[PDB]
This record gives sequence, C-alpha cells and structure tokens, in this order.
Amino acid sequence: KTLPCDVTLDVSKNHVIVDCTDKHLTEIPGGIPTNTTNLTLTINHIPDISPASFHRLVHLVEIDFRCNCPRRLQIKPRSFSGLTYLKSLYLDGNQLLEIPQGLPPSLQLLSLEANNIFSIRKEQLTELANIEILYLGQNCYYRNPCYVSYSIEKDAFLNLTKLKVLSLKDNNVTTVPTVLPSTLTELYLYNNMIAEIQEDDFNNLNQLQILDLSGNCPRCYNAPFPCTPCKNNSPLQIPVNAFDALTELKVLRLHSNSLQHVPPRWFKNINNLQELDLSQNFLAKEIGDAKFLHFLPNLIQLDLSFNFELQVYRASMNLSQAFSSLKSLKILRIRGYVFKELKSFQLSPLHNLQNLEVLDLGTNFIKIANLSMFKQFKRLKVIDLSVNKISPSCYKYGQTLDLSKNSIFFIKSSDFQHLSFLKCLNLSGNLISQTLNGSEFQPLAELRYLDFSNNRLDLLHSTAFEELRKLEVLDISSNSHYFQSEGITHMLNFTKNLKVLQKLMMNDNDISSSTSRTMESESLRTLEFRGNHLDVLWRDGDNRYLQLFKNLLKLEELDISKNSLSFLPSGVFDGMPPNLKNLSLAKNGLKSFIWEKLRYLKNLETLDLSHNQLTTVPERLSNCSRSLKNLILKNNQIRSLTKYFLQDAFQLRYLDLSSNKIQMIQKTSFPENVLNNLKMLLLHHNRFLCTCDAVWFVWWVQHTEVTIPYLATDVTCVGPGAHKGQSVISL
Amino acid sequence: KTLPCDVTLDVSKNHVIVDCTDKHLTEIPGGIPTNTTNLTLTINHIPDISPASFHRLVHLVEIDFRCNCPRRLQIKPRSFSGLTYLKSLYLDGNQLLEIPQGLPPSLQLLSLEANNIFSIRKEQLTELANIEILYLGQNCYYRNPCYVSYSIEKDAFLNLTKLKVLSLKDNNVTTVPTVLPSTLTELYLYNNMIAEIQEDDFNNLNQLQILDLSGNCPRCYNAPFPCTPCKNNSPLQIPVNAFDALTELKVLRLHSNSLQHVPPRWFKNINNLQELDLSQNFLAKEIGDAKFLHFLPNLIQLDLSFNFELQVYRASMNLSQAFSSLKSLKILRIRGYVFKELKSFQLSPLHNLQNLEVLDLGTNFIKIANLSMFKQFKRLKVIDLSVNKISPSCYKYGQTLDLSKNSIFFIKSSDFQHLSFLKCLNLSGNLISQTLNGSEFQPLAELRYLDFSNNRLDLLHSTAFEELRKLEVLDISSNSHYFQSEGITHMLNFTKNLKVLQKLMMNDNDISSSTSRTMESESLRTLEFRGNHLDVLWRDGDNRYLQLFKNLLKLEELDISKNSLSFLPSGVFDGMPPNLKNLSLAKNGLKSFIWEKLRYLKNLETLDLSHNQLTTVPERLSNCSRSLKNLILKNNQIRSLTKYFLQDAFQLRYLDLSSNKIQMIQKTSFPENVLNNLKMLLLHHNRFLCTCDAVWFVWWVQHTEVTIPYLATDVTCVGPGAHKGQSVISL
Ligand SMILES: *[C@@H]1O[C@H](CO)[C@@H](O[C@@H]2O[C@H](CO)[C@@H](O)[C@H](O)[C@H]2NC(C)=O)[C@H](O)[C@H]1NC(C)=O
Ligand SMILES: *[C@@H]1O[C@H](CO)[C@@H](O[C@@H]2O[C@H](CO)[C@@H](O)[C@H](O)[C@H]2NC(C)=O)[C@H](O)[C@H]1NC(C)=O
Ligand SMILES: *[C@@H]1O[C@H](CO)[C@@H](O[C@@H]2O[C@H](CO)[C@@H](O)[C@H](O)[C@H]2NC(C)=O)[C@H](O)[C@H]1NC(C)=O
Ligand SMILES: *[C@@H]1O[C@H](CO)[C@@H](O[C@@H]2O[C@H](CO)[C@@H](O)[C@H](O)[C@H]2NC(C)=O)[C@H](O)[C@H]1NC(C)=O
Ligand SMILES: *[C@@H]1O[C@H](CO)[C@@H](O[C@@H]2O[C@H](CO)[C@@H](O)[C@H](O)[C@H]2NC(C)=O)[C@H](O)[C@H]1NC(C)=O
Ligand SMILES: *[C@@H]1O[C@H](CO)[C@@H](O[C@@H]2O[C@H](CO)[C@@H](O)[C@H](O)[C@H]2NC(C)=O)[C@H](O)[C@H]1NC(C)=O
Ligand SMILES: C[C@@H]1CN(c2ccc(C#N)c3ncccc23)C[C@H](C(=O)N[C@H]2CNC[C@H]2F)O1
Ligand SMILES: C[C@@H]1CN(c2ccc(C#N)c3ncccc23)C[C@H](C(=O)N[C@H]2CNC[C@H]2F)O1
Ligand SMILES: *[C@@H]1O[C@H](CO)[C@@H](O)[C@H](O)[C@H]1NC(C)=O
Ligand SMILES: *[C@@H]1O[C@H](CO)[C@@H](O)[C@H](O)[C@H]1NC(C)=O
Ligand SMILES: *[C@@H]1O[C@H](CO)[C@@H](O)[C@H](O)[C@H]1NC(C)=O
Ligand SMILES: *[C@@H]1O[C@H](CO)[C@@H](O)[C@H](O)[C@H]1NC(C)=O
Ligand SMILES: *[C@@H]1O[C@H](CO)[C@@H](O)[C@H](O)[C@H]1NC(C)=O
Ligand SMILES: *[C@@H]1O[C@H](CO)[C@@H](O)[C@H](O)[C@H]1NC(C)=O
Ligand SMILES: *[C@@H]1O[C@H](CO)[C@@H](O)[C@H](O)[C@H]1NC(C)=O
Ligand SMILES: *[C@@H]1O[C@H](CO)[C@@H](O)[C@H](O)[C@H]1NC(C)=O
Ligand SMILES: *[C@@H]1O[C@H](CO)[C@@H](O)[C@H](O)[C@H]1NC(C)=O
Ligand SMILES: *[C@@H]1O[C@H](CO)[C@@H](O)[C@H](O)[C@H]1NC(C)=O
Repeated sequence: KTLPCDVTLDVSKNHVIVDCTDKHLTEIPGGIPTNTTNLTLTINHIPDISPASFHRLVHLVEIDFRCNCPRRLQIKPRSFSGLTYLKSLYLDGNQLLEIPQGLPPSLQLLSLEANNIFSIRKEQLTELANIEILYLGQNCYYRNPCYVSYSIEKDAFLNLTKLKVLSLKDNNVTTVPTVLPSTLTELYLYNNMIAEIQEDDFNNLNQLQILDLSGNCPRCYNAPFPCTPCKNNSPLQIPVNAFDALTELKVLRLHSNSLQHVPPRWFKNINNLQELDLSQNFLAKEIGDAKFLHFLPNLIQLDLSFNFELQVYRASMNLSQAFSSLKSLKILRIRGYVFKELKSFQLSPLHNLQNLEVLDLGTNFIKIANLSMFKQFKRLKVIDLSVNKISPSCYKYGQTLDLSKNSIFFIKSSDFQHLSFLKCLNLSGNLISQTLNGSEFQPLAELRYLDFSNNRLDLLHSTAFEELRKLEVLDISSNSHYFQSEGITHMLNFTKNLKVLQKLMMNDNDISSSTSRTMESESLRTLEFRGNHLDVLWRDGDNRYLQLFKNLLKLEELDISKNSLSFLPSGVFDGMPPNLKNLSLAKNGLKSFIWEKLRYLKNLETLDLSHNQLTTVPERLSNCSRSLKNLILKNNQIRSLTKYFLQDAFQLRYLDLSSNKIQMIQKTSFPENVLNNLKMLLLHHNRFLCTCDAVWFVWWVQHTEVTIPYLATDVTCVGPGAHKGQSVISL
Repeated sequence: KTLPCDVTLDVSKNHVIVDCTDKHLTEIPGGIPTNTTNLTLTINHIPDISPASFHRLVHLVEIDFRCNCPRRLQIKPRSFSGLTYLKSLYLDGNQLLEIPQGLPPSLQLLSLEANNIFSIRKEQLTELANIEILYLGQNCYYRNPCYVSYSIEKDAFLNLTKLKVLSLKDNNVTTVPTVLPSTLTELYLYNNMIAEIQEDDFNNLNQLQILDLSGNCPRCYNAPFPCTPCKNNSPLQIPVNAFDALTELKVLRLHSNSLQHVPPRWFKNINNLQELDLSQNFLAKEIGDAKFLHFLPNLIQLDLSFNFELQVYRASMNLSQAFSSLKSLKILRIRGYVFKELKSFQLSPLHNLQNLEVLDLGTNFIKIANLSMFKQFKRLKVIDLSVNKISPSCYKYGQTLDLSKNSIFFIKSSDFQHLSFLKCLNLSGNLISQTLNGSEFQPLAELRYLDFSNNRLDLLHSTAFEELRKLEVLDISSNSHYFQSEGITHMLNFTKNLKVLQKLMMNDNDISSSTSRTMESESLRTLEFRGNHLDVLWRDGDNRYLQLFKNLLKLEELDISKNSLSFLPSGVFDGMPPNLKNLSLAKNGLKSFIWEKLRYLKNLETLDLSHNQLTTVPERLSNCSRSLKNLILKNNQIRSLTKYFLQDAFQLRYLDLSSNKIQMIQKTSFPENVLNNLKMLLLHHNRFLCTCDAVWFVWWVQHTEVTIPYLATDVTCVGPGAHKGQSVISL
C-alpha cells in the first residue's frame, strides 16, 4: 500500500486511523480505505476542499484539518453533507471568513480557531442544532488581527440545545453573548476586551462547571505581549449578584483582570468551587483581608500569583487568618508576592491545612528565611523556595525542599537542622563554592535525592556525601569550575561510602584528571558521565584510568557521551562493569569503534553510537555480542553494510541507521529469518541510490511488515537521474 | 630586502630593532644588518646556538630568545663572548639545566625563567660580576616541575656587587639565599616553599625597595591551582625583628601567607612603606584590631582582600579605628570579607581620609546597604559595590558608584537620593525588569554616564531617561528580553529629550520592531547598534524605517554591524545623518553592497565592511566618494579588483583587503601616484597565484615602500605548482 500516511487498526474500537500530520500533501490521496474513522490533514499545502474529497468515505467520524494555511482556503457547498457518521471536525488555522455550511446534523465537535470569523449569526448556526463542543477562539487578537470587535447577534447560540462547551477566547469580544444555552458546562471567554458583566449574563447557566474570564481588562505592566488595558485602569466590572445561577461551578479563573477587591458575595451561590485562579491582579491588599475565603470550604486549588503592587518591597508576607477556612486546599501558589523576610508565624494560617501538599513561594525575593520553621510542614509534599534570594523529579521520592537559584554560597549543618523528614533537596543554581567534608548535610538523615547541579563543587576529599546514608540519587552536574582546574586532587572514589546510591548524575563537569584510579560502589546502577573529558583520562599510553568503572559491580547504565572520545583504547571494555546493560556513546567524535571487543560485555543490549563519526559496521554482529538488541547508529557515516551483517543475530530486536550515507542493502545481509522479530528499524534520511542493482531491496521494502517509519516521505532515492527524490515504496 | 623580520630605525637613539616574533624560523637568517641593536627570537623552532649565530654582529645591545622550546636548547661554549656591546639577554622557557657560560661582562639583564635550572653555584655566577637584573624564576613549580628543592651554595650571589633586581619566584625554594648582595633593591621571592624566615636574612639589604614574599605557606582552600600548604596550617614564620635593616622599603607584599597576626614590630623600621599586600590570609580578626596600621603614615595602597573565615557569615564589617591613621591612603581593597549588612558607621574610620579615592567592597555578599550613606564619600572617585547582593570606563568622568551584578530588581527614586554628586552609575547585570517613566533617576542631576547593560528594559515610553539632563553617554546594551517581544511599542525616539547625550550603546538588543519611525537627537555623535535586527526593520517593501538615523544631525560614528543585513534597500543611504564620519557594517552578511549610493555620504571616511560576503569591488572609487580614506574589507570574498580601482582617488589613507580570494592585481588599478600616500595596506591570507602574469606585481611588492604587514610569512602564493607557499617578496 503506497499510502504516505500511517494506519492504525483497533477492531474492538472499530476505528481505522489514517494520519497525514506534517506531510506536505497538495491533495487528499487516492486509495484511502473506506472503513477509516480518524482522518488527519494538519499543516500541509492543501488548496481547497470539494465534495469529491470525502465522496465514498461514509464511515468517517473524525476529520483533523488544522492549520493548512497564496490565499485563504475555500470550501465548496455540500462538502460534508455526505458524512452521515461524522462526529468531530477541526478547521483550525484555515483563514476561513465564515462558518462552513452543509455540515451533517450528526456533528458533535467543531473547532474554528485561528480563523477570520468575526461575525456570528443565527442562520449560520441553524445547522449546528446538535453540536456539543464549539471552539471559535483565536479569531481576533494580536497574532491574528481583524481590526473590528466581535459581533454576536441576539440569541445566536440559544437554539443550540446540545451545546456544553463554548470557547470564545482571543476574539476581540466586548460583551457576553446572551443568551447562551442552558446546557453549557464550560465557558471560555478569557483573553477578550469584555469590560463589564451584566447581572443578566449568566441567568440560565445552571449546569456550568468551568468559567474562564481571564485577561479581560488585564494588568499590562511589563507585559511581553500586546495587551490593551481598560480605561482609567479599572478592573473587570463584575456585579456582586453575577454568579447566582452558577451552582455546579467548579473552576473559576479570574487571572489578569486588574482586580482590586474580591467581594464575598461572588462566592455565595457557588458551593462546589474547586479551582480559583486570581493571578496577575492588584489583590495584594485583599490577600491581607481575604474575606471571600470563608465561602470556599471545598476549594482545591488557589492561585494568587503576581499580585504585587509596583514600587513596593514589603517587609513581610501578610496572609489573612481566613486562609484556615480552606479545609480541602491542596495547592497554594502565592508567587509574585515580592517581600523581604519570611518568618515562622507568617505561615500560621496554613499550619492546620491537613490536605495541603504544595506550597509555592518562588519569585518573591525573600532574603531571610529560617529553614527550621518548616519542621511543622512535614505532611506537605512540595516546599518551593525558588529564585528568591535566601542565604545562610523529586516529587516521587517524598517531601521536597526546592532551594534552587537562591543566594546560598556555603552550607552549614545547623541550617538544615530539624529537616530530617526531607526526602529531596534541590540546591541547583546556588553557585556554592565549597570543599565537602562529610558533615554539611548531617541532619538530612532520610535524604534520598540531592540536587547539587550548577554549583562549584570541589572533590578534595573522598568523604564527601558520606553522612547521606539513605541517599539514592545524587546530582552534581554542571560543577565544571573546580574540575576544570589541573593538578588539584579529584577524589572520584567518594561513592564507596554511599551504600544505597542508585543513580548518579555528574555530567557536564569537564573532568579531565582524577587522583583516584577507580570508582567504587556496590549499589550504583545508573551513572551519567556525559559532557566530560575522558580522552585525556584515556590518553594514549595512559593505562591508569582504563579500569575507572570496573569496580561499579551493580552498574547497569553508563552514559559516557559527548566526551570528545576520538577512539577507545583497547582494554577499556575489559575494565567495564560486569553487569553493564545499556551503554551510550553519543555525540563523541568516535572515529573508529572496535567491535570484536564487545564480547567482553556479556550483558549489553542497547549499545548507542548515535551522532558519531564511525565508518565501518562489524563483519558479523553474531560473533560480536550474543545479547545486543537495541543498536542506535543514528547520524553516523556509513556507506554500505557487510555482506553478512545480521547473519545469525537472532537476539536483535531494535536497529537504527537513520541519517547515514548508505547506498545499497542486499538480501544476504538482511535475512527475513532475523527480520521477523525486529520490532523497530530506521533507514530514513540516508543516501540510497535507487538503481536496478537493488531489485530485492525494492521488492522487500514494499512487501514486508518490518516497521520502517517515514517510508514514503523522508527515505528518498538519490538516483539515477529522473528517479531523484523517489519514494522507496513507490519504486 | 628579503628579511622576514621587521626593522625599526631610530637614528637619534642609535637603535636598529629587528624582531622575529612568532615567525617559526628554523635558523637565524643571513643578511641581518651589522648596526642592529635589538634582536627578538621569541617562540620559534630554533634548534641550538653557535658562535657563528652572532659572529659579525658587534653592535648588538639586546637579544631576546624567550620560549623557543625534539629536545631542549643547546648553547655552545663562547656563544656570547663576541658580543662586547651586549647589555641585556632573555632565555626564558628554553629548558636550560644550567646557566650558560661565556657571557660578556657588560651584561646588565639576564632572564632565565621557565627553565630547568634548580642549582646555583658561585663558580657559574663568577662571570656575572656586573649583572644588574637577574630573573631566575619559574624554575620549579607545578607547571614546570623539577621534583627537588631549590639548592643554592653559600654566598652564591654575594659577589654580585652590581645586582639590583633578583626574582626567584616559583622555584621550589626552601630557604632565603643568604647572603644576598647589599645593593639589592627588588627581591621577588614569592610563590615558594619557604616556611621559616631567620633574623639574619635581610641584614645587608638597606637599599631594598620591593620585597615579595607572597604564596609562601599559602592558603589553599578553594585553590584552583596545585599548592602545598605547610604542616599544621602554620603561617609564614617571620620574626618580629626581621624587617629591621630595611629602611627604604616601598612595597611589601604578603599575599597568601596564611597569616593570622601582623605584629606592629614588623613595621617599626620601614618608615616609607607605600604598598602593602595582605590578601588571601586569615586576618579577619586582625582587621578588627589592626594595631600595625599606626606605623604606616605614608601607606598608599592597602590590599586586605579575601580574609574571610570559613563557615562564618558576619553580620557587619568590623573595621578598626586604626584605619584613620592612614593619612596618605589612596587605595583600599577589602574584598572577600563576606558579611551580611553594610551600615553607615561601619566606614566611620574612613570618613576623614582626604586622599582616599577608591573604596572597593565587592565579593562580600552584602544584603542591606543604604546607598544614601555615601553622601559623605563625595571626595572619593570610585565606590565599588560589585557582585554583592544589595537590593532596594567611568573613572574618567568623575565619581563612580559601581552597583553591577547586584540583587536590584527595580529602581526607586528615593534609593538614589543624596547621590547627586554621582558622575557614573553602573547598574550592569542587575536584571532589572522595569518600564522607565522618567522619574526613577531623579536625584541623579549631575549623572554623565549610565551603564544599564545586561538588564530587562521596556521602551514603552519616549520619556525614559528624560530627567538625566546632564547625561552624556548611555549604555542599554544586552536588554534583548523585551525588545525580542513582537507587537509591543518600542519608543526609539526617547533620545530627543537628552540634550547633551553624546554616545549611546544599545547593542545585542535583538530589536526587530519600533513604534517610533525616527530617532531624534541634536547632540548624539556616537551610536552603536550592533547585534540587532535591521533586516526586518529594513525589510523589502518596508519604507517606514529607512530614515531611522536621519534626525541624528550630529551623529559621526554609526556601528550597525552583526545585524543580519543580507542587503541594504536602496534609499537607506538617503536616510543617513549628514555629518556621518565613521560607519561600520562588520559581520553582517551583505550579499551585495552597492557603492554608487556612497556619494550621498559626503563626510564618510572609515567605511568598514569587514567579515562580510561581498563579491565585487566598485568600478571607480573616485566616482564613489570624495572623502573616503579608511576602507576595511577584511575577511571578505573578493576574487579580483577592477581595472581602475584607485584611479584618480587621492584622498584615501588606509586600505585593508586581508583574507580574501583575490588572485592577481595589476598596475593600472594601483598607480604609484596614489600608493605614495597610503599609510597602511593589508593583503595577507589571500589567494595570490604567483605565475608569470604578475611581473609588475612581483617587481612592485619587493621594491616599493608601501607598508604591507607580514610580507614574507602570511601573504603566500597558491601556484603554480612548485611555487606553492612562496613569499611574495621571495619571487
Ligand atoms: C477518532 O474519532 C473519534 C470520534 O471523534 C474519537 O473518539 C472520541 O475520543 C474522545 C477522547 O477520548 C472522547 O472524549 C469522545 O467521546 C470520543 N468520541 C466518540 C464518538 O467515540 C477518537 O478519539 C478519535 N481517534 C483519534 C486517534 O483521534
Ligand atoms: C479589536 O477591535 C477594535 C475595535 O474595532 C480594533 O480597534 C481598531 O483598530 C484599527 C487598527 O488599529 C483602527 O483603525 C480602528 O480605528 C480601531 N477602532 C477602534 C474603535 O478603536 C482593534 O484593532 C481590534 N483588535 C485586533 C487585534 O484586531
Ligand atoms: C531543581 O530545580 C531546577 C530549577 O527549577 C529544575 O530544573 C527544571 O526542571 C524542570 C523539570 O525537569 C524543567 O522543565 C525546567 O526546564 C528546568 N529548569 C532549569 C533552569 O533547569 C530541576 O528539575 C529541579 N530538580 C529536580 C530533581 O526536579
Ligand atoms: C632595546 O635594547 C635596549 C638595551 O637593553 C633597551 O634599552 C633599555 O630600555 C629600558 C626600558 O626603557 C631601560 O630601563 C634600560 O635602562 C634601557 N637600557 C639601555 C642600555 O638603554 C631598549 O628598551 C630596547 N628596545 C626595544 C624596542 O626592545
Ligand atoms: C619541590 O620539592 C619537593 C622536595 O624535593 C618535591 O617533593 C618530591 O616530589 C617527588 C614527586 O612527587 C617525590 O618522589 C619526592 O619524594 C618528593 N620529595 C620530598 C622530600 O617530599 C616536589 O615535587 C617539588 N615540586 C615540584 C613542582 O617539582
Ligand atoms: C560596569 O561593570 C561591569 C562588570 O564588572 C564592567 O564590565 C567589565 O569591564 C572591564 C573593563 O572594560 C572588563 O575588563 C571586564 O571583562 C568586564 N566584565 C564583564 C563581566 O563585562 C563594566 O566595564 C563596567 N562599566 C564601565 C563603564 O566600566
Ligand atoms: C515579581 C517581580 C516583579 N518586578 C517588579 C518590577 C517593577 C517594580 C516597580 N516599580 C517592582 N516593584 C516591586 C516588586 C517587583 C517589581 C520584577 C521582578 C524581577 O526581577 N523579575 C525577574 C525575576 N526573574 C524572573 C523575572 F521575572 O519580579
Ligand atoms: C568570598 C566567598 C568565599 N566563599 C566561601 C566558601 C566556603 C565557605 C565555607 N565554609 C565560606 N564561608 C563563608 C563565606 C564564604 C565562604 C565562596 C563565595 C562565593 O560564592 N564565591 C563566588 C562569588 N562569585 C565569585 C565566586 F568566587 O565567595
Ligand atoms: C474495511 O475495513 C478493513 C479493516 O481491516 C480494511 O482493511 C478495508 O480496507 C475496509 N474497506 C473495505 C473492505 O472496503
Ligand atoms: C495586613 O493586612 C490587614 C488587612 O489587609 C491590615 O489590617 C494589617 O495592618 C496588615 N498588616 C501588615 C503587617 O501589613
Ligand atoms: C531558626 O529556628 C531554630 C528553631 O526555632 C532556632 O533554634 C534558630 O536559632 C533559628 N535561627 C535564627 C537565625 O533565628
Ligand atoms: C579513595 O582513595 C584514596 C586514595 O587515593 C583513599 O585514601 C581513600 O580512603 C579512598 N576512599 C574511598 C571512600 O574509597
Ligand atoms: C536502555 O535505554 C532505554 C531507553 O529507550 C531504557 O528504557 C532502558 O532501561 C535501557 N536499558 C536496557 C534496555 O537494558
Ligand atoms: C649601519 O646602519 C645603517 C642604518 O641606516 C644600516 O642601514 C646599515 O645596514 C648598517 N650596516 C652597515 C652600513 O654595514
Ligand atoms: C571587633 O573586633 C574587636 C577586636 O578585633 C573586638 O574586640 C570586637 O568585639 C569586635 N566587634 C564585632 C562587632 O565584631
Ligand atoms: C537611608 O538613609 C537616609 C539618610 O540617612 C534615610 O533618610 C533613610 O530613611 C535611610 N533608609 C533606610 C531604609 O534606612
Ligand atoms: C516619540 O514619538 C511619539 C509618537 O510615536 C510621540 O508621541 C512622542 O511625543 C515622541 N517623543 C519624543 C521625545 O520625541
Ligand atoms: C573612526 O574610527 C577610528 C578607529 O580606528 C578612529 O581612529 C577615528 O578617529 C574615527 N574617526 C574618523 C576616522 O573620523
């Protein structure tokens, strides 16, 4: 089948999926199966649509036709009336001026985003009486302007009795389109120019659950996007008796509305509100009072970020006592509340929130913060202490103290006292210049993850991190400052004292010398050593560091890549861990990789040599390794394989030679006896010349079921002559 | 003259200087003038020396032979005895094991640095009875080891009655070389392994002026170099009665000696001490006491940097009251004294030093610092407030407040109050995100320079920097954050209100759009606009921003380079300042730079088109411009000049076509009537093919006096065949 689009079959789901994503077709291809259900026609060069485009396809329930656009796109009349079983259609980014007509009554979803439709009338919506979801957003804003306000005729959406989802974002709307259908459940009116809300705007939405009114009359100070604030810097005028009929409301986003007060009368009728967004407002004084929090006992999320007032640097964080009424609160982000010093009793209202897990306090420029005050927030899961200026992922491991990008330049044992419950500690970006001695992280008895990346660490002692008995993952990446120095001791055998260490990231360290001859660990299984200098360590005639990873008995993941290795000295594979399982040598510069030495690795399965400068493939992979399964030779320089490349290599299950200079592949090197089990195989972006010398290649590539991606677009033919750019399956 | 080395003549001085710096010679060339005075033989591949090397050269006064080394250098006996008028000699970095013998008595200077001389005896210094300066440093240290202690026989240097300067730095010295000659004036004994000083070491040095004992018993914590601290972390043991005979001592450097106390008895006899270095020590407690400062009334410089105690973060700087006894103090470095808060009265001892000019307080991690306290240090010249974490060149303009790389994230008018005397304000690296309004820098009435580079500026108002009435130079470079945003207003006409602005740096801003059509200034003379995007501003069919620089009437130097300009639209030269004098378009990417429009610039003199992708030179430079004199077409892609390039063009004074693909140059395009006035001309690293078609080129290049640098090494010949790599003067 010469279809250039992927096909997926789910007989239980009776769905046949044909997707042509980013394939640059100029017309709908012929031969599309009649039993397809999901059709994708995203970014492409399709000129227009016609009734013959979907002539014989009656079992279609989905058409994805997003962002296809010399001029705009035109749709013929009765272009979709023959799609009786149609249920969803995307027409986003097509520069359509008006809603297409003739759509089947069975249509359930319709997306018209990023178009030029700025006028909505009842007559054009008469055919959408059974629609469920309508996406009419992004029709008039700074990225795609229309220079006029959105026009809604009276009761345009009223007769859409089945409508539940309606998004009118980024549409230059001035007033709420009354009257909306009573069956609405999600209303997205955010990022518009609606300046006032009427009391008769939401009388009939009794089933509404999500209401987004974000960006109307926005806070435009230092805004990286074109936004027009309201007149006289007024907030979005919402009456007190506006959210009356909203009884099933669960999400209410009021982000960036320049709000100064939040009346408690707004939350009088919405009993089951779960998420409330109030970011980018002027509620810094309201946070001190926060009377409206007493009407939200079921609130789950509360975003109050970036509510600071300009030219004011507060001495303290003024949280109200009404924050204790948030019984069900879990996530509380109060970023952008810039203030000087964080004290112990400023978080007193949150001391009894049993369901509180995340406490975000980043981007506040906090200077003084006693970390011992967090011994009361042990039940929490994330304690965010981000880019603020405090001076002396991990979420799966337990309690997390994210101290990244602070002003900590040295570590004291007393600073981390009363923090034994910590399971992770993120110290990334602090630029700590310290020679570790094994006593800094003493109170961190239960620490399991320690992030020390983007710092200045000095491995002068092998007793570094010795007191982290329960540490499992250690990240000391991007500490290249002291490792770049030559002649000072670099004790790389500091991992011997770590009894339960499992993973070690120490990459991008520019390590070129080591006093310690070997690295020792009886529990390490993953070690990333990329972006370093093993060429000097494995220099010609230098056998000192050949067995650098031999003593890592349990090591199963070695990531020595980007290490400027022009060649591997003969003998390094003898000094490799016995239990090495997956290996990576990507982006190294490897000129010649010897293959018969791979027999010493009797457990390797995923040798990775992507983005290398190799030239020759092994003579016989079976004689090389008896367990290698997942070869990755992407972006290599290979011109032709061996006559018996995959002979007797039954254990292979993955192969990758994409982006090479290969010319021809014959049968005797690729027997089907092996190819029947290959789960994956890549041979695209290479230099196949499609002459008559590859009759078997032509026959096999278009008649086997071996998975080869991009078999009709990216894997082309270089010759001869008129056969330039030919598809390997079109031969 | 085919000498590949430059020649300089000073008849009044009677020096003829020949220099072969970095010219890779294998042997001293023949034909060297007999009347030469200075000979330079720096880094090269010279195998050895012979008496015939300087056979007939009797008027030689200077020979330079630094860092020329299959094996080391070999010097034959009597290799310098024939140099009667020899006066100075350099043999640095030649791997010599012993001092060469046979040197003339008339030698005044002898440098033997970076060699392998680790043993000094009286017999080999017997010939140096008239030496004045001796540089025996860098003989045994971590970059060039010798694995043994530096050994000197007793009274080896004693009989050198004329010795004045002796540098034994980085030589693995253990004990001072008693007894030194009594006429010593400069002793550089720093960076050694001397742990003890005896009271009988400096008895005869009563004309000594500089004593360097830095790096002995060093402080090796966070040391980026291999340094060995002494036993028990002891300081350099100096007796109290050690600096007794030293009476004319002017400079005493004790940097990195791990000193804990500085007894006042040391400074009892040195009355005229001017510079005192005490950096990288443990004198944090001594600074609080500092009793020794009462014995230095003539001290000019006092370096007390990096005296912090480990794991100690002080709350304040404890400066002693004895700092007021430094009557003549001008220079003061107190960096590395890391502490929390800088208060007003902490600098009270410095309030009465009339000669104090600079006060450096960086690398201290100061958090709270009221900038209004510096209204007392008006007589100062530089107030360094660098990488410290304070939160809310210049030296030729007057008072400087260097607030670079601080923790200031917004600017208040009250913060800079009482700082009207400021002539500079360096706010670079603070990453201030602010929309300037014209009231932030209000108290800065007399500000003449403002560095605001590496920040986040938002040109939303044209009134930015309006209150800086006396501002002359403005630096807003590397503010690409908000300028990268598309659609927001960028008022580039903010310079109209600056009446006396003279220079403007606004580079690396990635500016792609501008609401303002033109830039206005009646006094701007220099404008640097590199690292921006003028290709989109001058996009095809976009005539909005063609006259962006017309209204800069007084502009005389424009720096629109690295701006991704593939081509200049026809008409931009019609939109240029009338008084434009210097112009730069380097590293842009000009595919075709027209020259006939250059007539519109009747004042241009330094059209700079280096590192571009031009192809064709103008037909006639005389018809192009009548005042151009400084072409720079370096690193261009030019293959041949036209037939009448410099025809009738007399006003040019500089020409640069280095690193091109030019092949042949004829006479009619380069008439000597023009070349007699060219001060400079570069034609190296090009692709001349030296066939028989260039007879005039061959004759002229080796018989004219037009200045052409690297005429024998870099400007080579591509052909034909055996003439590959031939020198243009060797033809
Ligand atoms: C193929 O089209 C069908 C019909 O539009 C898609 O089925 C919908 O999937 C979403 C996501 O789970 C559900 O919310 C809808 O209720 C489904 N509708 C129906 C009628 O089943 C299906 O997801 C599409 N397949 C692909 C790969 O896009
Ligand atoms: C949103 O609608 C307003 C109102 O029509 C548009 O404002 C017009 O903008 C054009 C182009 O700048 C002007 O010529 C008109 O005079 C404006 N009219 C008014 C009443 O102000 C605005 O441009 C629209 N926004 C977008 C992104 O198209
Ligand atoms: C420690 O903090 C840094 C800084 O936020 C985290 O780095 C970010 O990680 C997320 C998730 O992987 C990325 O999406 C961001 O791009 C990262 N930002 C930077 C600047 O690196 C880091 O992931 C944190 N450590 C852990 C273990 O999660
Ligand atoms: C050429 O050599 C002479 C002789 O060594 C140099 O003259 C010396 O210059 C220094 C620096 O000014 C003085 O301190 C010495 O007193 C001078 N000595 C004599 C004997 O004149 C001269 O500087 C050298 N010139 C160059 C360009 O290297
Ligand atoms: C400075 O001198 C000391 C003393 O001789 C040298 O120390 C020797 O170093 C070598 C090589 O490491 C050892 O084999 C010797 O045993 C050391 N001797 C002693 C007495 O400790 C030191 O190497 C020298 N420094 C340099 C840079 O050469
Ligand atoms: C403002 O402070 C910055 C930061 O120190 C100065 O930038 C340094 O300038 C010196 C002198 O030109 C250079 O040698 C350094 O390499 C620069 N460092 C950096 C990080 O840029 C800047 O020069 C100061 N402003 C003025 C006018 O001197
Ligand atoms: C959250 C605050 C808002 N800011 C401010 C700008 C102007 C002010 C005035 N007048 C102001 N006044 C008080 C408090 C904050 C102010 C800028 C500041 C900042 O430095 N932002 C960086 C940090 N790294 C990310 C980037 F967003 O962040
Ligand atoms: C000057 C101080 C010395 N430092 C320190 C290291 C270890 C300590 C322990 N125990 C310590 N204890 C107290 C005070 C400072 C300490 C590191 C600190 C620093 O962050 N250095 C960066 C800043 N940007 C340049 C680069 F040098 O600078
Ligand atoms: C019907 O569905 C099957 C699914 O396997 C598909 O192969 C076929 O092309 C479809 N159309 C037919 C049978 O006309
Ligand atoms: C905190 O806010 C409340 C009400 O907003 C106010 O009464 C109180 O004075 C504030 N306290 C501080 C320290 O800002
Ligand atoms: C931090 O809190 C702990 C426990 O309350 C206390 O012992 C310690 O002194 C505090 N540190 C500071 C600097 O206040
Ligand atoms: C690391 O090696 C050094 C010798 O180089 C040794 O003194 C030290 O005990 C070793 N430490 C560990 C943890 O293996
Ligand atoms: C090899 O890499 C894969 C990434 O695709 C990883 O999931 C696996 O754990 C690694 N080790 C193996 C396959 O032994
Ligand atoms: C003498 O000095 C002159 C200086 O102009 C120089 O040209 C000449 O080569 C020297 N040697 C002679 C004249 O032998
Ligand atoms: C300052 O130093 C002196 C002597 O070094 C000491 O007596 C005094 O207590 C110190 N004061 C402070 C605040 O450190
Ligand atoms: C800074 O000093 C000035 C003048 O002494 C004073 O008016 C101002 O209040 C001080 N600011 C702070 C924060 O102490
Ligand atoms: C800059 O131009 C704007 C119009 O774009 C104008 O309103 C403003 O007054 C101008 N300011 C100056 C200083 O020229
Ligand atoms: C142009 O720039 C050069 C830099 O080499 C400078 O010397 C000259 O004074 C400037 N002005 C001119 C040539 O008018």
